[PDB]
Formats: sequence, structure tokens, C-alpha cells
Amino acid sequence: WRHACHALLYAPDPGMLFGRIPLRYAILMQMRFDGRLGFPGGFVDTQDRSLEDGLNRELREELGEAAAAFRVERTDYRSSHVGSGPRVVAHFYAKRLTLEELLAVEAGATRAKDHGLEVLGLVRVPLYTLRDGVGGLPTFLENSFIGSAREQLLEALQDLGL
Amino acid sequence: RHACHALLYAPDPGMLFGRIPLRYAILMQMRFDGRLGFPGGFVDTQDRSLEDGLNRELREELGEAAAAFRVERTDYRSSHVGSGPRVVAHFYAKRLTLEELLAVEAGATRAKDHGLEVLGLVRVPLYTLRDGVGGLPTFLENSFIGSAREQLLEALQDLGL
Ligand SMILES: Cc1cc2nc3c(=O)[nH]c(=O)nc-3n(C[C@H](O)[C@H](O)[C@H](O)COP(=O)(O)OP(=O)(O)OC[C@H]3O[C@@H](n4cnc5c(N)ncnc54)[C@H](O)[C@@H]3O)c2cc1C
Ligand SMILES: Nc1ncnc2c1ncn2[C@@H]1O[C@H](COP(=O)(O)O)[C@@H](O)[C@H]1O
Ligand SMILES: [Mn+2]
Ligand SMILES: [Mn+2]
Ligand SMILES: [Mn+2]
Ligand SMILES: [Mn+2]
Repeated sequence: WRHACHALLYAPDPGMLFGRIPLRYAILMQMRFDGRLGFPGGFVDTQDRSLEDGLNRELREELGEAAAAFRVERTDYRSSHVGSGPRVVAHFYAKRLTLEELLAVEAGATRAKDHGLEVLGLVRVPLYTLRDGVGGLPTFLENSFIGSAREQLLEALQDLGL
Repeated sequence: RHACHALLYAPDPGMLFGRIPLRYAILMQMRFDGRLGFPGGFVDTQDRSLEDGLNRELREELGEAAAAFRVERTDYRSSHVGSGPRVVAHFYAKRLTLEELLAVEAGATRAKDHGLEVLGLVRVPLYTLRDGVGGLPTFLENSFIGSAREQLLEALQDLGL
């Protein structure tokens, strides 16, 4: 029928926000064209050869030529949530990159086919909670998310410690 | 103590999905605190003008692309005080070319604050989808810092919608 694939792209960061709050990882979510946060990717169309073939296709389109300097494999797979109402099964993948690899995506993402149409920009995910106990991750989640993207995210943070 | 933030925007001829007109590209950013806000920060002692600490904080946050244009008093829009923090927040709107803006977006990843104070830049969606909730109505649901949303919502009426 209609399968959709989206990727979390994550690179470990030794950097320290304010020089004391440790970042731990760079994680890329995108601001979509509906004003909801989510992940790179989307529909697997009819003449795609595999789930994963179709994903790397959408990463290129949404992220740019730099997304092509790696490939999400079957092995990067995490989950599949069935969207019942809009009859669509939605597959998730998490790809470990170098911070050099992940920065090359962000720097190239403004030349992406879909930059400034489907993809309004890329945002890193703040993992820290700030002293006030609310600024950071807790607030980041208060934002608006398309379909299961908040679950996907929280499962990814969970799965790998956090 | 005073703060300054800029709205940067460009005539965008583009059509989303080849029909929906984008009108203007408008830069906001995803902040270190997980809120949407505008590039800028606290002005201090040596900054001769409000515009000096502003343009200075745009250099830090948007990279050496904002060293092409300069915001001045002519761009001023509002001063909203935040009672609790005691601070007076000042707002501007700077008109650029789509090419000037693309060049900020593209450059902002080599800025001092990329992956620290600044988590990413987003274009605001000025349109509304057929469900009448997709786009701006949905966008404004997001978290924003202090008077960030009011500033946006006031500039849009004053030119952009
Ligand atoms: C001319 C034209 C007009 C269009 N008008 C509209 C419109 O008005 N409204 C509209 O919604 N779409 C519209 N689209 C289609 C749009 O480009 C999307 O492909 C479509 O809305 C469904 O995909 P998506 O935006 O949800 O994200 P896609 O990346 O295309 O993903 C497809 C599916 O995955 C889901 N999804 C998206 N991001 C995530 C994520 N991070 N995690 C999990 N699941 C995710 C979506 O809910 C959808 O079910 C239009 C397309 C064209 C060509
Ligand atoms: N976009 C914004 N609009 C208005 N006030 C803001 C905005 N971003 C931050 N602030 C506030 O202005 C001060 C300076 O913020 P900052 O730029 O993060 O140093 C803080 O007291 C914030 O509460
Ligand atoms: Mn798509
Ligand atoms: Mn997509
Ligand atoms: Mn789940
Ligand atoms: Mn600032």
C-alpha cells in the first residue's frame, strides 16, 4: 500500500553549552511545511526498490547532496507505527554519524531540493534540562509534532540511555 | 537592562506545492531552551547604540553573513518590557533580498552559537492549508521565548499578511 520512512540522524558531541552543560549528541529534527517538527524522509513511492532505497531518496531531497555521504541500511531500523486513519504504516530508523558528517548535512541543507518548501529548516534536539528544570528537552517536547515523531524521538532517547 | 532581536525577511516568489504562494521568507530560530525566538540578545555598556548590541548579537548568532546588511533605528518596531526579569526587549524588522537571506541560512551553521545558543533556523509558514490548521495556525502552537510570538504576530499584520 503506502509505507513511509523517516530517519533520526545522530552524532555524539563533546561540546558543552555555556561551557558546563554537556550536549552529549547532535540530533536533527526538521520544521516541516505544516509548522510541526519531525524527521527527514517521507513516502516510499511506487518505483522505489526497497524501504531503505526510498528513505535515502527522501533524505537527499529534504537534506541535500551531503545526505548522500552515508546511507541508512536495514540495520538502522527502530520501529513501525501503523497510522490507521490515514491508512499508512510509518517506519523509523536511527543512523549514527560523526559530528563532521552531521555538520556537513546542516551546512548543505539550504541547497536541498525541498529547502524553503516542505523543509523550513533543521533543528538540533536539546537533551539537557536547564537549572530552572523546564528550559531544554522538557520545553522542546511542548512544541507541535507530526504523527508519531514525538514517540519515535522519546523511544530513541530511551533505547540509547537518556 | 536592554535586549534586542531582529525579524529578517525577503520577498519570496516561490509557491509551496506549485500553487500556495510563500510571499516572504521569514527567519526565526530554535533556541537552546527549546523555544522559538528571533536572533538577537542583551545590549551592554560599550555598545554605543541599541542597534550596535543587536547587529553584534546577529554576528554571533547568524554568522559572518549578517556582516553584509545592518539593522538601524529606521527598522525599529516595538519595546515590550518583561516585568519579572525587569529587562526591556526591543524589536526590529530588516528587509533583505531572498539571496541575502539564503546566504544567512547557509552561513548560520559556521556562526559562534550554532549547536549552542542556536539549535537551528526556521522559516515561518505565512500560509494556511485546506484543513485550515496546517501552517501558521499550527506553527503558533509551538513554544516561544518571552514576547516572541506577539512580536511575530504584530510584524505580520504591519506587513506580510
Ligand atoms: C500539490 C500538493 C499539495 C499538497 N497539499 C498538502 C496539504 O494541504 N496538506 C498536507 O498535509 N499535505 C499536502 N501535500 C503532501 C505533502 O507534501 C506530504 O507528502 C503529505 O502531507 C503527507 O506527508 P507529510 O507531510 O506528513 O510528511 P512526509 O515526509 O511526506 O511523510 C509521509 C507520511 O509520514 C508521516 N510523517 C511525516 N513526518 C513524520 C515523522 N517525523 N515521523 C513519523 N511520521 C511522519 C506523515 O503523517 C505522512 O503520513 C501536498 C502535496 C502536493 C504535491
Ligand atoms: N525573540 C525574542 N523576543 C523577545 N524577547 C526575547 C526573545 N528571545 C529572547 N528574549 C528575551 O530577551 C532576553 C535576552 O535573550 P537572549 O537573546 O537569549 O540573551 C531574555 O531576558 C529573554 O527572555
Ligand atoms: Mn515526501
Ligand atoms: Mn517529508
Ligand atoms: Mn512506539
Ligand atoms: Mn540571543
